[PDB]
Amino acid sequence: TKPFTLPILTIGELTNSRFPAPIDQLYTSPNADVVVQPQNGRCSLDGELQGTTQLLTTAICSYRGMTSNPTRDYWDGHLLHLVHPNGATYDPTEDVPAPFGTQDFRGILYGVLTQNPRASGDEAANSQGVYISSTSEKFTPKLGTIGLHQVQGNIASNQQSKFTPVGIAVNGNTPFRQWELPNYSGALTLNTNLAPAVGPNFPGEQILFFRSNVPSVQGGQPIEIDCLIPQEWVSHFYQESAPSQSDVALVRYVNPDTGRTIFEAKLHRQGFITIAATGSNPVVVPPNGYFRFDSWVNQFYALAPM
Amino acid sequence: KTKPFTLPILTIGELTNSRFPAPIDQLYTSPNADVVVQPQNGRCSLDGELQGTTQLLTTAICSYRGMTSNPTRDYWDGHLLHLVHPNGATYDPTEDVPAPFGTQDFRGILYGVLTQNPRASGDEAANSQGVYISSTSEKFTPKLGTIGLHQVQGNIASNQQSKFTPVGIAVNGNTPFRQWELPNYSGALTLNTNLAPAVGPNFPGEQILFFRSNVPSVQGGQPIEIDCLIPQEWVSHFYQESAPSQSDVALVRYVNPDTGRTIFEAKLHRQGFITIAATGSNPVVVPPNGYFRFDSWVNQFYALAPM
Ligand SMILES: CC(=O)N[C@@H]1[C@@H](O[C@@H]2O[C@H](CO)[C@H](O)[C@H](O)[C@H]2O)[C@H](O[C@@H]2O[C@@H](C)[C@@H](O)[C@@H](O)[C@@H]2O)[C@@H](CO)O[C@@H]1O
Ligand SMILES: CC(=O)N[C@@H]1[C@@H](O[C@@H]2O[C@H](CO)[C@H](O)[C@H](O)[C@H]2O)[C@H](O[C@@H]2O[C@@H](C)[C@@H](O)[C@@H](O)[C@@H]2O)[C@@H](CO)O[C@H]1O
Repeated sequence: TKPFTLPILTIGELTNSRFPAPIDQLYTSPNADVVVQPQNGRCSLDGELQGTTQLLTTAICSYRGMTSNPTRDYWDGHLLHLVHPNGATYDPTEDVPAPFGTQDFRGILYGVLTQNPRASGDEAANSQGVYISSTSEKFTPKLGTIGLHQVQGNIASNQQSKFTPVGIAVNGNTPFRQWELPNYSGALTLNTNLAPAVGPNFPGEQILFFRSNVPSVQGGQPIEIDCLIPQEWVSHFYQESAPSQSDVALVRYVNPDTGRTIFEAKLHRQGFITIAATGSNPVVVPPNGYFRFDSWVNQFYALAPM
Repeated sequence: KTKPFTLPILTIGELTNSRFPAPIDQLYTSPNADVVVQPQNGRCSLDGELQGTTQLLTTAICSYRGMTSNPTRDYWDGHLLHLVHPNGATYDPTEDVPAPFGTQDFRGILYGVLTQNPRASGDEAANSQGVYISSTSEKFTPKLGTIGLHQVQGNIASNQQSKFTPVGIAVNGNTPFRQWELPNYSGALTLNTNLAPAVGPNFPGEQILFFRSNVPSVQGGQPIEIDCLIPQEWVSHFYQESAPSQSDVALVRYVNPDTGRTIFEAKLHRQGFITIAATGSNPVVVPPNGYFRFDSWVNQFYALAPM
């Protein structure tokens, strides 16, 4: 059958699948107190996209649609009636948690809303700084609408609009919680069509994440976002569609200069990596190294500890 | 063991512009009289050699990274940004590049948001300034390692590590958007260096076929159009595959995979751009399910059926 492969891309050549930013660290953690169930950056090793995952970096935490008329709400002064980022009409009966690329954390996403060109406006006339909070009860993307909180400039009513994400905001009552899913249809309604939760299934193992330090626009602290596989892997697996020969592919992080293995890991067919490690640490790698497919193994392959 | 050349299986709605971070909206053709088509982003030879300021990530296209320094007291560029490459690698002007990777490659105002040191302020959007980066500014000298920032929303902080995230294009009274005019990467007294070569049809009768995006227009009255030679996914694909080019021209077919039918043929030049036998400025309509498929290697003289 068609051989499974990983793209030859170093850590500085990878993009986060859950926020449009370069990967800057590998990271591991027990995450004891959380269900790790992201919806972006979800794709099986044989190329099946899941959750809200799609192929473009530009659609991740992006939104597109028609703005409403003004609301009475102090925070969400306008609603956005969603379409998919590729422009396709969105039907809530679709097999998805929400439109593709929808943010998959509880917290405040910051970015810029652009709408109808403004012939007469001054500088930045058609670019509004906007907060999209996934703890708002107006955050109901499954139903086809989310709330917009303007923070710089003024949102125009009833216009075709685009939201380009820039960063994360944290205010007094909205911590950034990357492993808590939004309520895609609002509180007291169940989420649907989710990519499954992930985690280790062999003693002494933890998930290894691809991590990005992303812009922090309010709150004062650095913000970290972990994805299970980078966007380029999503793209690669979708292109290749190599049949998975077992539940686990043994991969090695290799230094191409020396041919030496920095460490080995298990890449599960569902699309996440586990390593033999304990505790919350970065995993240090040579800038020129990258994962290489070694062989198909099983869930009991005993990894060399890090 | 000869690696065959291929194109990725991605329809028009699954492609990204290689000159601005936005999805491809249309295929578009033009004679482009009066201009030199010599973009520096989205440049990659069919055998996988990145050229100009081209790199691999969508997120680095038209992005900047570096340190601001002190206030310039200048009217427009109130701060300067001292650049490193988008991946954080230190940049040295003697590198064989036109400018740091991802540097904008048109003459116009690029608008986006500068984020810096997280701030103590409790203000919303405290650490996020709307900024204009004009590639016609005398302070736009990325080859020399520095560009000018013109704040338009908020205040830029001095002496801080900074990221510019692109959002769109601005047009004001004296800075029209000219997608095919190159910045002077070292200022107007100095030649550009290390450029990916200009491109065009070898013969009258042919025109370049572009992958086109409508991108946000944050000031000015018109929608903004940006054309690239190949989409970012092709840059990435050729880089990965590194299939040797067997002649100067790869004959390709826009096919509908559902029916097997060829919509049109085209010439994919080894330099990394497409020509078709066409005349006039027009979109080229394709089926949503379709995509280019490699056919065979041919020569410069291959005569396409005129559209
Ligand atoms: C800045 C601030 O503290 N505003 C609170 C407000 O909290 C905000 O509510 C928004 C939605 O309307 C977003 O959820 C923001 O992230 C959040 O900061 C708060 O609103 C209440 O609390 C939140 C979590 C939502 O559950 C709301 O539905 C809810 O009404 C109100 C009321 O407590 O006070 C301030 O306005
Ligand atoms: C808002 C405005 O029109 N300012 C005028 C200058 O144009 C801007 O200059 C900055 C750089 O300082 C930048 O290029 C912007 O894109 C312009 O809008 C103008 O500068 C002169 O004209 C520019 C196009 C540019 O070539 C620059 O190098 C040149 O000095 C000056 C001078 O006429 O006047 C300002 O009112």
